[PDB]
This record gives sequence, C-alpha cells and structure tokens, in this order.
Amino acid sequence: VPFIRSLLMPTTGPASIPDDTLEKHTLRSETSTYNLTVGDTGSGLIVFFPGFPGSIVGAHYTLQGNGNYKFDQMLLTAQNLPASYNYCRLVSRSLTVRSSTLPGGVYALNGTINAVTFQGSLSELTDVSYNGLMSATANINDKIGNVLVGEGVTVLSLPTSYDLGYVRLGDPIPAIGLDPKMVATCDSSDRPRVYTITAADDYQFSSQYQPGGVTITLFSANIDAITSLSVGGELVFRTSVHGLVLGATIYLIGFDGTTVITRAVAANNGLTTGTDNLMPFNLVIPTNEITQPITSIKLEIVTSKSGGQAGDQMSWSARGSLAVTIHGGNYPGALRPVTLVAYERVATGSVVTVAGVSNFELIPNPELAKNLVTEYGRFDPGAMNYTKLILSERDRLGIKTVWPTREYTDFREYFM
Amino acid sequence: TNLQDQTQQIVPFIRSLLMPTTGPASIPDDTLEKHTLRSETSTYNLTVGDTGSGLIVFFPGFPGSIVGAHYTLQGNGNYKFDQMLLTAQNLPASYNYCRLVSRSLTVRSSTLPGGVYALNGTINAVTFQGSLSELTDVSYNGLMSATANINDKIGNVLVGEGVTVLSLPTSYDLGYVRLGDPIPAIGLDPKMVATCDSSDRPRVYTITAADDYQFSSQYQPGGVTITLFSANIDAITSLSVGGELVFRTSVHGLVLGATIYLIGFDGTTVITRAVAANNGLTTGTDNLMPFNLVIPTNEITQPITSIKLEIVTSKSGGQAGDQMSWSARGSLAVTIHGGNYPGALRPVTLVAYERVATGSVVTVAGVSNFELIPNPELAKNLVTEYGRFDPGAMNYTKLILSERDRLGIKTVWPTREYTDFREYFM
Amino acid sequence: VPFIRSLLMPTTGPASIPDDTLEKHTLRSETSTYNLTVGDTGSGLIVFFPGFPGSIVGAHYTLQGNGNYKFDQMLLTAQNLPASYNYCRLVSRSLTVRSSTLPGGVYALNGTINAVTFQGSLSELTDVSYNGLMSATANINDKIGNVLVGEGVTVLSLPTSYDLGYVRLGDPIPAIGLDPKMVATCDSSDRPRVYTITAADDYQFSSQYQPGGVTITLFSANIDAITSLSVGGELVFRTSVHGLVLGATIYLIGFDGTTVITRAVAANNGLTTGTDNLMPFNLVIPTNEITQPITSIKLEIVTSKSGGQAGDQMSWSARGSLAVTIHGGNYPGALRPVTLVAYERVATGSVVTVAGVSNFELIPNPELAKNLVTEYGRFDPGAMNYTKLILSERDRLGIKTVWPTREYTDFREYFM
Amino acid sequence: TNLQVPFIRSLLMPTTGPASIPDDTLEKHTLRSETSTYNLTVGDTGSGLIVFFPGFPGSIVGAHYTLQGNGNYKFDQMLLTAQNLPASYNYCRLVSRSLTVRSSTLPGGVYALNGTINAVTFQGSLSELTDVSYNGLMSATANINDKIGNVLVGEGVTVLSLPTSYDLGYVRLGDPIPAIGLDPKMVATCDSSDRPRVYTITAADDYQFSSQYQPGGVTITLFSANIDAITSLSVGGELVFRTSVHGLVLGATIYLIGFDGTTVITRAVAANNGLTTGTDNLMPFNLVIPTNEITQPITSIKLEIVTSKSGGQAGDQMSWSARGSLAVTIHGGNYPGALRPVTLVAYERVATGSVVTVAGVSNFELIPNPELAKNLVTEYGRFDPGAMNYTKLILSERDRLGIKTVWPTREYTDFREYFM
Repeated sequence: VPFIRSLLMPTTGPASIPDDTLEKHTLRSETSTYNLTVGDTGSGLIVFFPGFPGSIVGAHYTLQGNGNYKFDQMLLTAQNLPASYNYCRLVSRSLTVRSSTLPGGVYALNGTINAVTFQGSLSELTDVSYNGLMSATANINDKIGNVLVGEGVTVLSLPTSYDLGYVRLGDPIPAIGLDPKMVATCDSSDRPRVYTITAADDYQFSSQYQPGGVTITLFSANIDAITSLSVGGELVFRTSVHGLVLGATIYLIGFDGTTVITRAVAANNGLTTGTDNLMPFNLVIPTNEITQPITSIKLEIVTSKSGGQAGDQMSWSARGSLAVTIHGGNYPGALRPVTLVAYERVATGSVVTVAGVSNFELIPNPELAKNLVTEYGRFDPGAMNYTKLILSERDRLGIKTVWPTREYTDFREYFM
Repeated sequence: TNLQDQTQQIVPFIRSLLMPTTGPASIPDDTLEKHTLRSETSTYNLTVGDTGSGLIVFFPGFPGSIVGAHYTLQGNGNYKFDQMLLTAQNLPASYNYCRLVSRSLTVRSSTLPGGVYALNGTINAVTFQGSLSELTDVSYNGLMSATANINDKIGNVLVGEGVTVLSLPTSYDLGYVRLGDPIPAIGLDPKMVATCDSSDRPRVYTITAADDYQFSSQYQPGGVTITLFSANIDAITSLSVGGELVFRTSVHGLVLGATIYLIGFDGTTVITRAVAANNGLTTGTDNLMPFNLVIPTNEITQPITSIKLEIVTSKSGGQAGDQMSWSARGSLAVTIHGGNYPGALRPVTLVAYERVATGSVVTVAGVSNFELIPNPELAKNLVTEYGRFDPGAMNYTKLILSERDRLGIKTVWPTREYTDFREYFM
Repeated sequence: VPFIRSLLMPTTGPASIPDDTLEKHTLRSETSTYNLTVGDTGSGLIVFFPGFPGSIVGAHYTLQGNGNYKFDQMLLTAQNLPASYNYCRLVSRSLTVRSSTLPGGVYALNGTINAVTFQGSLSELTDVSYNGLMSATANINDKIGNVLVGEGVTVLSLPTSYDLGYVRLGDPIPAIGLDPKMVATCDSSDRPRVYTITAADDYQFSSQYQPGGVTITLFSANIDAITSLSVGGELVFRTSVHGLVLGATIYLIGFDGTTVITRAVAANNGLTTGTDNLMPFNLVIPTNEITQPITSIKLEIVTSKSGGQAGDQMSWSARGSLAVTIHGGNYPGALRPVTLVAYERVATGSVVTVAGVSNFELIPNPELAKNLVTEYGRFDPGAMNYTKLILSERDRLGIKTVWPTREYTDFREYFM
Repeated sequence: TNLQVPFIRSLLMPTTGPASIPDDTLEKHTLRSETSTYNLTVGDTGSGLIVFFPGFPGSIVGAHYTLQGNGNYKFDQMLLTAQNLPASYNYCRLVSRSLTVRSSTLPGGVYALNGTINAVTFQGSLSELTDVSYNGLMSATANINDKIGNVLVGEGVTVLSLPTSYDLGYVRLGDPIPAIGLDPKMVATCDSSDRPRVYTITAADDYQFSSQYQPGGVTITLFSANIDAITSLSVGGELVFRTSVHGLVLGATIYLIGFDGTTVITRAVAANNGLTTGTDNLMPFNLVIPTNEITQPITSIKLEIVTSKSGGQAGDQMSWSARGSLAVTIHGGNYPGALRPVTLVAYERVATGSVVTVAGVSNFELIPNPELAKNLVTEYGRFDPGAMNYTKLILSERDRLGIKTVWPTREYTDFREYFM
C-alpha cells in the first residue's frame, strides 16, 4: 500500500511516512468501536482528537436539561499501546458516527448531526452551541451540517505537519515503592506549551472581617491539557494588619464545568507587617489524575484574621506571576486540531455507534523489542511530491475532513 | 523606495527570498499546514542625539512583529535605549502561529543635499552568528572583527548611499511557533494579563552560584549587601529562574534576603524582583532557600544582557560589634522560553552609524513575509489553504546557497550593489 | 456562480447583485440550523423575515392551551455579524421547515403546515391563526395549505427592491464608562419609519380621590420594532383643581401580549391652575432591551392629588400629539416582507427542523478590514435583464415564494 | 503644476474636466470644475497629518493637523474649495476628484531637502481608526492598491477618488434661507439631511454613585464614546436619577472633543436640578448643534456630571443612582462619501520653515438657487449607451490594470500618458 492510499483511505492499511526521519519502526493498525448510550434528553457532544499520537481518540459529553454537559467517557483504542511500546507517530486515522437503527419500543428515527474541524484547541472555541458550531471555520470543506443521523458522518484526518520526531507514549518505567498504588511513568515531553499568567499587579484587597474567613477568586483562565502539567511561580503579599492567615487552592475545571482536581498550595501561611511575604507554587499533576480534558484553571485565596473579633478590617496587597507548563502541548496533533461532532435529539434508549481505524508507527519497549523485528521505511521515490500535489489541489479534488458517509463511499469507489 | 507589492500575488520563492519586496511565498519544506500568507512593512524615521552616533540591533530571523532595537550613544561610552522598532500591525492581536519566509531592511538617509558636497556620516554593518550578549566589541570600529566571512560585513558605507540587510536562512523544516497571543480570562485585577508564550526549543543556563563560599562582616545597621554573581544571559521574551541555594551558619540570629536584577544592554536595570525575604538561619541545621521566579513577556521592555543576584544579610537587634557569617552552596537554572529556536535569538545584525550631521534623518524601511494561522476570532472569516506545489525549488535554493561565495550573495549590502543585483537577476 | 443561479438556488453559493452600486466589499454565505421542541398542544408559529439585511432570521412562538402565544427564541445565523462587520446587503436567502422524524411503518405521524408571505408588517396582520393565514394574500404563488411536516415547506426570498444602499449593522463603537454594563452602538439609521399619534384631542378626565391615584390608559396603537426606536412630542394639560400631580408610563407590548419594556416618562409633575402645563416626551430604546418584537404601544397617566381627602374631586383636560421614530424601519426588508409558517398538532416527540442558508455582501469593521481584501464586484452584463425577464413572467414559469419541498426539488433538478 | 469629455476619462483623469454620471438619476443640472490651492506651513517639529474626504459632496476637502513637541496634534485649519458652493447652489453630487501633496523646494537659509510620506485610503471614518502613528497607518488596510509607503516629499503623492456608490440622489448643501431676526449674528441654513447616522448609548444601566461631600461637589465623567461629525448634530435622550440622601443638586454638561484632543463645543444640559427621594426624576437632552459651531472634525462626545448638596458638613456623604439611554443623530452621516472613505497623508520631517503644497481639481453636478436659476441654463445630461458597462468593466479588473487610490506622482504620470 502506498502512502496516499493510506492517507485518503485509512481503512486500507498502514504505510510508512516518506520523509527525512529514517528510523527503525513497525507498522501497526488499530481499531476502536463503541456503542455509547444516548442520554435522557437525546443530545450530546463528541470531541474527537484527530492527530493524537497515542491511544486516546476522543471524549463523550451528554447535554442535559439544565443546559450543561456531563462527561461520559474517554474514547480509547482497543490495545493499550503504552503497555507494549515507547514511541509513536500517526500515519492516518478515520472515524464514523452513525445511529441508523431503532431500540426496542420505538417506531421512528430521530436526530441530526453538525460537525466542524476547528483549527485550535478546545478552550479556544467561543460558541459550543448546536447552531453556532458552523461559525468556527471559513472553509467549505472543513464543516458540514444538517446531516441526518441515519446517514452519519465520517471524520478524516489530514496532515498538520511532517518531519516530526517520535513522541514518547505515557509508558510505565520499572520502579519499587512502599506505596502499593505507586505509579511512575515517562510522559510526553518534547515541544511543550507554556501559559504565563500575571495574577495580580499590586492588586489591593479590602474586605472586612467575617468569622471563618473571607474567600475570593483571584483569577480564572483557559488552559488545555489531556496529559501531565505543572504550575510554578510566586505571589508576593504585603500587609499592615497583624495576624492574618492565608490559604490558597488551585482548581482545574473540566469542559463540563465541574472540578477535576484540587490542590492546596498554602496552608496556614503567616503574614508579616512591613515585609513582603511570598508563597511558591510547585505543582506536578500526573497523567492518571486527569480523567476528562481540562478547559479552565482557577486560583482562589482564603484570608482570616488570627483571633480578631468585631473589627480588624484585614487588608492586604498582592503582586506576582505564575506559569502553567503543558507537557508536549505544542506537538502538532496533541491539542491544536479538534473535531466536534454534535448530534442532537436522538431517540432515548438508543445507541450511537462510533467506529474507526488508526494507523501508527511504533518503537517497542525492551520486553517486546527482543521478539519483534524493526526495519527502516520501505521507500519509494516521488510519493511526497504526489502527496504535496494532492494536498495543494485539495479544493479542486474535493477532499475534506468531515464528510457525509455516502460521499465518502462513492469517493472511495471512484478512487479505488 | 515606494513600498508596495504585498500579499496578493505569489512569487516562486527564490525571487521572494532574494527580493522580499516582490512579495510573499510558501516555503517548499515538509511542514505542510493550512495557513495564510502575509507581507508587512515597517517605516521608521530615527532621532539622532547630540553626538550623532548610535546603533541599530536587527533580528532578521525573528518570527513575529519585533524587528529591531535602537540605541543612542552618549557623551560617555554608555549607550541609551530609544525604542524597539516593530512591524505595522500587531501580529499577536490576530494570529497564533508564525514562520518567517523572508525579510529585507534598508538604513539610508533621506536628506538629499543641495550642493556639491554630501553631508556627514558613515555606516558599519555586520552579521553575527550568535546572541547579542555574546559580542565582545559593540563599538563602531569593533564590528568589523565580529565575523570572518567576507560577505557578512561591509565598512565605511556613506549614509547617503545606505545599507541593505537581506535575511538568508538559518534552517528549514521548522515548526510554527506560538505568538505572544492574549488568552481569554477574567480576574479581579483590571491589569490582569495572561498570554500563551513561545515555548518550543527552550534555552537553559545552569549557574553554580556558590560552592562553599563563606561570608564574614561586622554588623552594620540595615544589613550588608553583596552581589553573588553576574552572568551574561539572553532574553527578549518570557523567562524563568529555578533552583536553590542552601546555607550553614554557626552564628545565631541572622536574617537573609535575596533580589534578582535583570540588566539591559545599556547597564540600566530592567526588572528588579525579590525571591527571598526574612529567611531565618538556624545554628547547626541546614537552611534552604529556593528560587521561584516567572517573568512575563510584557515586562521585558528592552533586550536583556546580564542577570545578577544580590543578598542582604541582617541580624535581629545587633550590637555594633558582632560577627555575621555563613556558607553557601547551590546552583540555579534560567529558562528562556523559546531561546534555541533558530532565528528567535541567534542571528543578530548590527548597523552602527557614526557622526550623522545635525538636522539629518535616518530612515529604516523594509518588508517582512509571513506564514500565519488565524486566531479563533479571525478564523471565522479568513480561508486558510495548503501551500502551492512546484517541485525543484528547494534543490535550486540549495544550489544557490551552496555557491553563495562565487555568486556573491551577501547578508549586508551597499544599496548600489543590491540595486545592480536586482537589475541583473530580474 | 452567477447571480440568477444564486437567487433561485441559494444553497449553490453567493454572488453579488448586478446593479449601479459599485463598492469594495466581500461576499459571504451563512448557514443557520435549529431543532425545535414542540409544545403541549402541538402547534406554534414560526415568523420569518425573508429579506432582513442583518443576521436575524425569525422568531418561534408556541400556541398554548388557551388561545395565547408564548415567545420561544429569535432564530439567528451562525455568527454574530455585527461583531465583525459594519455594513451589509442581502443577496439571497432560503429556509426549510420540516420534521426529521422518519416514520417506520406505512402511515406517517401527525402534523400539517400552512405558510404565507405577507407584503406588510407583522402587526398589520388582521388574523394570525392557522386557518386565517391563507387569507392574507391573493397571489396563488405565495400561499400553500395542508403541507405535511414529513414533506415540509421551503421559503425562498425574492426581491423587494434593488439599487438600494448598504445598511449599518449594529456594531459597538469604542467607549469607556464607569458602569461596567455599558453598551454603545452605531445602528441602522437610513430610511426611517415615523408614526404620529394624536393621543388626546381636547380629552377631559374626571374622577374621585383614591389612595395611590387613578390610572387610565390614554391610547394604544400597533407599531413595529425589532431594533432601536425613540418617542417624542408633548401633552398640554389644562386643569382647574389645586393640588393635582401627574405621572406617565409607556409600555411596549410584544406579539404575544406580554409587556416587554416599561419606561417612566414623567413623574411628580404638578399642575398649575389656569395655565398650560407641558409634559414633554424623550425616550430612547436601544436594540438590546428588545428581546421579542414589539407590536403595540401604550400610555398610562396616573393622576393623584396632593393633600388628598376622601370623596374629593380631581379633574383635568389634555391635548397633544406624539411621534414614534423606528430607525431603519422603512428600509426594504427590515420590516416590510414577512413570511409566516404555522404548524398545527405535530405528534408527541417530533422535532421541527428549521435549517437554511443566507448570502451577503459585507464590509468589515476596522479590526478585521486590515486582514481581508475587499474589491469591486464581478462584471456580468445581461444578468439584470435576465433577472427581470424571469421575474416578469413569474406565473407562466410558476416561481413561488413558498414551495412544497418535493416540488422545489423537482424545480431544482430541471433548473440544473 | 500650472494648474487650470467622457465619464471614464474624467474619473481616471480629473483635471480633464467635468462630466455627467451615467445612471438612472435623470435630473436637470449644470456642470462645474473647481480648484483648491494651499501652501501649508510645516510645524516646529516638521511633522503632521493631512486628512482628506475623497467622496465628500461639498466644498470641504479636508483638514490639517500639526504634530507638536510633546507628541500631540494641534488643529491648523480646514481645507476648502475655492468657490463657496452653498453661496450660490442648492444640491450637489461628486463626479470625481484628484489631489497632490508635495514640497520639492527649499525654505531659504536651509541647504538640504529632507522628508518622507506615508499614505493610506481607509474605508471607515476618522474615529474608527486604530493607530494614528507614522508606522501604524500602513497596517490600516489589506489592499496593495489603497496604500503606499516611504515616499520622498520632493516626489509627491496623488489622491484619486474612486467611487463609493452610484445611483446617489443629490444631497443638499448647507445654504442660507431668507430670514429676519433681532440678533445681527442670526444664521439659518438648510442642512444635509438624507441618510443620517444614529448612535445610541446606554450610559448607566443602574449605576450607583457614592462619594463624600466636598465644598463645590465632586465631578465625575459618566461616559465617553467615539463619534463623527463635520456637520450639524442632534443629541436626545433621558437620564433618570434616584436617591435616598436628602437635598441634592445636580449639574450636567456635554463636551465634544476634537481629533487634536481639545474641546470644540460645550453645552450645559442641567443647571441646579434638585433631586427628590423615593421618586423617579429626570433630565432631558434637547441639543441642536449647528454647522458653524463646528470648527474641526469631532471625534468623541462625553458627559461630565456635577453633584452637590445644600448645607453639608465635612462628614455626611451623598449618593444617587442612574438609569437612562441617550441617542446622538449625525445628520447626513450615512451618505456615502460624507464620512466613510478617509485618505490620510502623514508627512514627516520636512525642514522647518517650509511649506507643503496641496493642489487639486474636483468636478461636481449642481442645482442652482433661485437667484442663479434665473440666469443659468440647466438641462439633462448627455446620453451615451455603454459608459456604465465600461465603468463596471474597468472597476471589475482594477487589480489587473493597476488603478489605485494613492500612488506617487511619477507612476501617476506614466499611467496618465499610457491611458491618454
């Protein structure tokens, strides 16, 4: 199989990427099939990650009668690739979302589907409404709407960059601990994404005494992460009021608005009058701690007078800047291409079928590398020129990321 | 010249590489991504001083809207910072990711003398393959020794003739690099800023600041302040300081405090920050003070050349005759976000004018070419498409740059020879 | 794509109107999709504005258990065009109303559709029921009856006028203010609509004293508003009794009877015996307080007596006339062509799907005009004469504003 | 140089003479070609800005601002047509227009000739402009044709007026009507009124102000918003006040700030307005600003409010609440050409004591006043089939043929010889 046949038809089989990265690799093709349950209202959202160089394929949210989503599950791949490999590159990936059949006591089909390929991460999108998804790209090919749910949609992953290094999968390293639930893994680390935040710039705080403390929210921003991340920096406090106790806690909010993790940074911190008081941030959040994708981050601060009753107005001022380092974030395909597929009002008690094939290039771990042979790529000259020509004339040929399924069928029949 | 020929026409990329005022193009490398082309100008009239002499530090490979910095020499030896030259529109207000196709810049004098004799002034220009603080001589005469390549320096060019700085490539197959774009965020501070920085290919400086260095002084009221080190680092953008020093003393009652100074190109302190305050030492134990410093992009106003660490040691109460003493061990790490990216810091072009006559105008005017990705607000309106395909452009560029010495293609040109070269190559 | 193909088939793609209005612009196409939930009785009313130059498509109303209606939502396009553009013209628009509920057996589910296109405004319709729609016109190509929801109806926008200039979209202007909820915009101004209501022509009032005062509704009149308006004029009150005081309030009533906006016009206005007493009117109603469209207006004067006593006489008399300016109201398409689509008794659990596409000619705001190129229109001679030739012979060719969807599909096939 | 036919010729070469616009506006008119000649004294820094209105249907051609020593602008004067057109005509259209900005010459006592020019054509008003700096003007549009950069002042530049829209009715000039009055400085004119521009401003959406007493009261600015005016205004609306403190006094004043930053027109809306507790009380805005009160183009409006109370000590505090919305109506603002295209010529570093030479020709279509209609023949325009189609073809291939709005005088001269 050539490379353009594997790129335009990912269900054919894997081909090596023809480029300058020559390395001993194996070609493996993967599958992932789901019967995910429609919620009570009938509607929800599917967040694909085309381009992700690993086993994570996407997430599932269910829209409810309040109007806010609820996380169902992370859509994964059949084989746990970090359990048996170390490095990875995505050759191609295709998905298909259809609800073409009835449940037991239902005599009619319901449902329509919108789908877009937004060219940024998931927190960058303004409208997540059913109607407002269509205004996320200006391209005719990257979006389609009012598709019947019985026909379905087909997601095709087009290349974001070539000449990419191999990316380290989240694989466990051998380790011994007294904790039985001790996990030590080697994360993805090349090409990170760093968000800087100037939290306060000599911000003055004035709020009178309340017994138990006064809790405020300093800021709230929009980060993006599926994998491990860190937080570093300092906030510097000044005061004139004797005996204050400061507590701060970092929150990492999911896409559905609920709290994923919580981390107390300062516990029982004592101010000093006439001296600047500094608290550090040293957070490392591992990969397993993160269940659903992270859309926001929030710092809230709790202040309390040390035994001052009926008075003691307790002001302070703060200055400082922190940083959030997403490990492996700017690798093209980790976060920056997203595809949202929003089905609306399917019949209750019914299922939505997601099925796909993902073609990889791997390097095995030392337990498997003694049994499995790796070769260099089976070259052929002039495959990269033909690939670049097809990608350059993509508007004329009609090649697109998001199709309806009959168009991908007769395009596949015309291409074969 | 009359600056035109912007984005809309597409150029075969060796004409766009060697003549960036013709217009933009796409790079023939394998980084295949939907993007939009863009061509943008920057026209500056400069302000000379009493001495009439100064320096313009160009970054000809910088991805983004920073193009250069300008320093004016004084009656002493010390420079003074005027402004940073930048492009027409602010690119992080509209886009997220960026590469640099080409760039060309021109430093002339638009004064047009009326008589027989011209007006005063000459120009030295060089291209240095390294950072701004790595230069040993930044004087007017000291530029001509910075490079050994004959096509990368030119001397005693008259200001009425002028100079031309053509940007030749540092590498290819580079990724798109994230602009300093503002995030959507809410907060209590009205001056709350949060951006997403350039982060790919960082640069790290590891500084073993002390290895059992001991201090001793008699007690002076207010404290005794000593400067522990000073290294030459390089930053235009976000910066981070990590590490730890550790102390062991035998004297009771000492109180320690540390402060970080980031010094610009001209000696004047850009940023002062306190990393540790009111640290109390304990006799016979080990005393641990960390560094947790994050610096945003908007606080760097000028390029930074050195970094310091002063330490103020005090004593609680304190008689006039008392001993303060301690030991220090530790090491530090300075992390320049996006330092080792080819073009972010490393190619540096310096153009020194000297003795420009009173009432003369020095003009900087050039065109930069880009490959850009819109933000979520501009992607609702602008169509992004893959680059056009023509084969053999990359081999032809490799051939021309392989025979750059015989053809005589220079990074710094006198403008007459470049105008001749354009008439020849067209 | 030519103009005569983009006018009769707006799903094809946008063209620019061939006329004597030459201006640097950029052409654009927007898609709006809405899955609608049907109320308890099963019926409702969708009111489309088929020629509206901005980005307001329609408004959903639901018929209740009594005769009343209830406002659901304003149907809109995908993106908020005033956020990014200044000026606009509409080229074409096409909308589709059917149920995507796909019955399984032999027979279908419940539900029919009436649809008319009315040449005046919305508060000029005499009867707005299901049966009373199909009387509103006399043209046989502008109304259709008993259309099944499984087949559906299709609304096409044919021109009200050509050679008309652009209209200013309600964009925000740069402004600073102390109040953080400050809105300042530049809205549609050209071709105003002015109403003159002689509210009282020497009316006379007389009543006994009551605590809180006596409230009487002076007039009530049917006006039209989707965007901003203003009210001006005066009332001259003559009285003969000491101690009187007046206070007035203007209500703006929506299409469903509900009071949208109340404004205190004058308050604590004392009357002086034997002279004129002027109560001038100065109201500006911005675009953002109007959530549902305005179809009526009231004035209610609350008279009272200072130093009141039980059983005491109070009386006055008034003259005056008022002006109501609807900004951008006589522009063609803002208010004047209105298509109504009423559905009755759709089965339980079925959704009605409003989905269509609209084509524009747009001019960006100065933040977006620095990155798009705007240019003059394409030259095609004879497109205007061919458009006139098609529209003059419309009945012989059978070109309708409301279609059955199958018959417009047949028209589309033998027009390709 | 040595200043003072079909429609396309008079559109692309406006010094050739007037013509009639071929469209469906069949009206009896006369034809007129006007000139404007200015020698503009450069400022003390040698820098400034020249604003043009290329499509303006009247005698106002532009304005001139001189860049000061502390980075600010200062209003110099207004650029005008040689003949006062409202003095003898009623209605007007603009056929075409051309300008030229140049120095090319020495002040005397100076031995060298320095300076540069950047210029853009901007498709919005002057208050809609983001940067006014010398660098940042070149960013204001994305068209290759509509902008030019780094032009030597001895060469020059040329502003060509390409059409904003056709089938435009005749707009009415600001002409005096016959009137008598007691005040000798009594004026009465009939302004441009077709296609206005409205700005609605929700000033306070339940804003609650509170501050301590000071003698004389405290003064705070409720808003300021960017607007546009060369001709008459109308400010209308309402603000409703609510207080619980007893005995307050209010004061309100509208300012209209120019482009140089100084105040142009000021009007007192409320003087000595006394509040009442538990009662909606209100001040109305009834403002008519004439054309002769406007001396420079207007960029922003603002409202400063002064509160006070009668007989207050140093301790007691005063507070109120405010809701209300007001609307500004710019008469004739959305006529195309009156405010919407702006050409901006920022010259820089011309030697001090020198002049900048503005020369131009503008063609019109006019309808006389009743004093001049007795003596001047008006008739319909000459007919030729296919001039509008050739205009549409020329503007359809504008990017190919290299027709633009602002380009240097030498390329304009080569184009003018290549076309003629």
